[PDB]
Amino acid sequence: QCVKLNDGHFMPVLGFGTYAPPEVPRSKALEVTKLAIEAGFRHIDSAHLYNNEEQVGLAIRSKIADGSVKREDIFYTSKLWSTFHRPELVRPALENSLKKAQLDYVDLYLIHSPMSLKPGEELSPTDENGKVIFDIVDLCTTWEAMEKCKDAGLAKSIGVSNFNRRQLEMILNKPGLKYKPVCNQVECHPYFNRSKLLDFCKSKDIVLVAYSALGSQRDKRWVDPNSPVLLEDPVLCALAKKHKRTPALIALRYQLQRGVVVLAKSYNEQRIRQNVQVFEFQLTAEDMKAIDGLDRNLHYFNSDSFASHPNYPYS
Ligand SMILES: NC(=O)c1ccc[n+]([C@@H]2O[C@H](COP(=O)([O-])OP(=O)(O)OC[C@H]3O[C@@H](n4cnc5c(N)ncnc54)[C@H](OP(=O)(O)O)[C@@H]3O)[C@@H](O)[C@H]2O)c1
Ligand SMILES: CCCCCn1c(SCc2ccccn2)nc2cc(C(=O)N3CCCC3)ccc2c1=O
Repeated sequence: QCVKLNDGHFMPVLGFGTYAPPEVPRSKALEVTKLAIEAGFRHIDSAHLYNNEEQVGLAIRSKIADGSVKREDIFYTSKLWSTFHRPELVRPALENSLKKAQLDYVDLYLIHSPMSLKPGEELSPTDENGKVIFDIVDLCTTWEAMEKCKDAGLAKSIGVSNFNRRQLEMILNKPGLKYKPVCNQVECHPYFNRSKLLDFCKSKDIVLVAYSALGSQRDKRWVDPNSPVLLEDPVLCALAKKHKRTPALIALRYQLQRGVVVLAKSYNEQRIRQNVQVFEFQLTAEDMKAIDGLDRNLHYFNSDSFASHPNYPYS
């Protein structure tokens, strides 16, 4: 069901990933989020980046209006994009997300990345040669702005995404810190299992929330097509046959058993309904040891565009 966060709120441990690339019509997010809620998802992950908060928020409002759920049964996350890290831009960015979703509050607002970008409206601002333009912002000042958003009731909880241990430590040692991040949402799957980061997070009562837990959507802009496809891994597929489940269910169950909250994106009705079967079976200790053996420090988001940024979290 849910895990209790460090501020006393509750996060469902399976969440629905809503990002789809620009080639997927915008209206599909409305349909699939309704299907996710119908299947049993109660945690729904969006972002200003995803150009879908209006569609996702409509799906949530539709399922409330038809009696299927109450607003307090849904855990909705959005995120502060990287051109809005300057503290004066944080509350307006959250207000804009609330307006788009037509919601009074989000359950969770995250700093989407530590990789600050030039302030503006351009999502990935670029110069002449096409180099994205970076910004230098003290993230503890952005964090103070997030904390005021929690005080105002615009976000029930606040946290971060894509932070490494050092960047989290910077927040946690902030003079006059009011709220710790509840979570750190990061790439995490059996080829990049983040065990050192997970240990650090558990020692700080911070939840690690795994994205790209099924191996990412393998978007051309940032993904090497040579990278092994997580769900074609022979150990995952052998465990799927052993349990008569599927490689995606093995990869999601692995996270739950390590105390990681797990996201899963699918825009396919059958796979959405499949993925909630993660609560119907268990992996044994030998199974978990087999999956730990797969770790290969492979982050699918792997581009020069990210790696050249001064606050790139991987090293
Ligand atoms: N904070 C960040 O920087 C960040 C970054 C990346 C992702 N995220 C969040 O995490 C979500 C999930 O990560 P992701 O988008 O990278 O995708 P993912 O959850 O790793 O899924 C990868 C692919 O798996 C497929 N799939 C889903 N269920 C399956 C099943 N049962 N069997 C087989 N294939 C299956 C999906 O294709 P179909 O749609 O065709 O089923 C999907 O495109 C995102 O949507 C977003 O909400 C956040
Ligand atoms: C359809 C819109 C395109 C989405 C582009 N995008 C962008 S563009 C901004 C940009 C470009 C270059 C440098 C910094 N920032 N940055 C992201 C950043 C992270 C993140 O923090 N990571 C990735 C590896 C290490 C940590 C995750 C996902 C994305 C993403 O998907």
